[PDB]
Amino acid sequence: SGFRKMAFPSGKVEGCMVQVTCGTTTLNGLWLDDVVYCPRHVICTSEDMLNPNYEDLLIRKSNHNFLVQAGNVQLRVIGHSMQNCVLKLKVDTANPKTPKYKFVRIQPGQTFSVLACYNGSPSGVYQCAMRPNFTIKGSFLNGSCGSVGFNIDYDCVSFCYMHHMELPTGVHAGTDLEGNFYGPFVDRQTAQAAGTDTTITVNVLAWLYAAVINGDRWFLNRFTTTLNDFNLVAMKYNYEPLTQDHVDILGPLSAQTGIAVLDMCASLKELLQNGMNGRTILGSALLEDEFTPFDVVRQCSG
Amino acid sequence: SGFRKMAFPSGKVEGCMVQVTCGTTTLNGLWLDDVVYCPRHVICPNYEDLLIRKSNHNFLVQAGNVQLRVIGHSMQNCVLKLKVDTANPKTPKYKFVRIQPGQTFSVLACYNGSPSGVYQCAMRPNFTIKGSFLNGSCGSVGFNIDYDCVSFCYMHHMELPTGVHAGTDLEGNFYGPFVDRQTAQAAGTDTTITVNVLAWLYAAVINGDRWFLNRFTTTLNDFNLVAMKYNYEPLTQDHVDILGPLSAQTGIAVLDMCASLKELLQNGMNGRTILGSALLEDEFTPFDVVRQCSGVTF
Ligand SMILES: CC(=O)N1C[C@H]2C[C@@H]1CN2C(=O)C[C@@]1(C(=O)Nc2cncc3ccccc23)CCOc2ccc(Cl)cc21
Ligand SMILES: [Cl-]
Repeated sequence: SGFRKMAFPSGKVEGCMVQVTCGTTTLNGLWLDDVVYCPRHVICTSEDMLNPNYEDLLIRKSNHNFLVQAGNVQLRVIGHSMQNCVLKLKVDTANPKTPKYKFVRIQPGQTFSVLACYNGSPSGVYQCAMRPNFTIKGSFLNGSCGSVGFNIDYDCVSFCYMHHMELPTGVHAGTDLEGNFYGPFVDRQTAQAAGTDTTITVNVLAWLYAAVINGDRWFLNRFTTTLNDFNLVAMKYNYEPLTQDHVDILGPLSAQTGIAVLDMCASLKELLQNGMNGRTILGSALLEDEFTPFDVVRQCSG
Repeated sequence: SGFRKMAFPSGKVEGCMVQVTCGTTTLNGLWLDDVVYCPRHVICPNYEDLLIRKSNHNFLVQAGNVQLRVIGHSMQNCVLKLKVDTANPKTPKYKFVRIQPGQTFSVLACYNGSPSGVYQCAMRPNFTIKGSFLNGSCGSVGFNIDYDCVSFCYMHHMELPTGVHAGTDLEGNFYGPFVDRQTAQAAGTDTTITVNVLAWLYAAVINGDRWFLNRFTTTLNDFNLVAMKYNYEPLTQDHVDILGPLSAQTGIAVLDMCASLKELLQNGMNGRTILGSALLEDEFTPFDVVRQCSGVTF
């Protein structure tokens, strides 16, 4: 028993965190083998940010301009290339603490752990979901750019995100480890705004199933719904349309609890209609959308 | 900006998780130098009588794929101390500390000496923790990383019938009126950690959430009369002093913030949320808020 927002053990990622300094700018880098990955806006000044030509700025940079620091040790940059919005600094030393890793691009609704860093020193770890609007509700301060999001499935670290920018509404924007931003965001100080956010429906349903496994059944009802009828109601509450793929992904949870996916959708329709009514599902007074169907099967079984 | 339930980087603790097997029981152990620490219920109740039957080679310690050979064994309260032939090379700078209820810590959940998750939780006033544990998680540790020193403050032993957990400090002393045996054990009536709620209300102010603030102030005794009614911990003058830095950073006096909390208890959230929550959060200490809203690294 027990349901917590669980992050992956950060150990394998902490051994990768370096400090990347380029002039006055000092952010974080991910050191995997003989390459340090970091946001390309490390080369920008505060004024350049409006309309930077990174290609033009990087060509005026030499290897010894980038000061990489792995703890007290200083790494010697021997090369530099740019892949989309990330800078790839080739270094003289390969990371001995390099784990088994993959660069994965995640879809909105997928969750990951964020290892918050300041000056290449990890300060905290927490669990995040990729919001439908492609932003993350993170906990980031100045100097946290280059902090990575990952998932440790088996003994392999799947790097899925690198922090780049905090939008004016306090939410964050970043890229996959291949430098491709998530969402319609760019690495610029231009007027950018996160789109109208929505609730991750499949994730809420998965959390409602996790509650049933933990003995919470007060929200269940004698009703079922058509998939389309549920989406007409979900749309009104600012919920993501639940697709047939979502239904199939919820299959295992439906079998473990014995409550059909569209049966659990009817419970959710009623929860949206009536609210919690002073009650709490899994210690929460709100409907939680940051636990994927996979996170629930991982935490309630193994 | 941003406020999350943040745990300490588990790295220094992962390098200490071993698998302790004794007969049928397979739980986790904490390997610090040449000693593995684990719940004394792995031999499972006269624990002195049961331990004297077991020999060193009955305990099978496994550090990853490598097997550690046990060369000795002693018992400190509810914690088994297995002397091993090899000292842990990954041993960090550490202390065994005992925490007070209201203090928070990170839990590195393990199954078969393999860390699977890390999370934050608070020592509840009833001395239980609202953790996330399954079968095989006994021996999972709670810690705080201050500077570069890991302060081990908890080792998980069991789960109470209400889903809450009970465990000991690393010296084997249980937190609360709990014992390590299958018997009727119930968690006491829980209370809200008042200082922790106030600290979280300050963190909300820092994050631009100010709707709950009011023109009013109150006294420490008048607030406690109200807090007692709503099952809140009495806010002491020490709590007020500990909230000092937050009060200066936001410009809202501690008893001014107590007056805002007094109205949240009498009137509720009113359909509104503070830091994305519809309930008053009590698992962020005044120091957790100061560290997350200023950025202290390890
Ligand atoms: C300080 C400096 O000269 N620097 C320029 C580069 C290098 C250095 C910092 N830079 C930025 O630009 C970063 C920056 C940004 O969003 N930083 C932050 C990230 N997360 C949390 C924060 C919490 C508070 C304050 C800032 C945070 C500033 C805001 O504007 C943008 C617009 C786009 C993009 Cl891609 C990044 C940014
Ligand atoms: Cl995905």
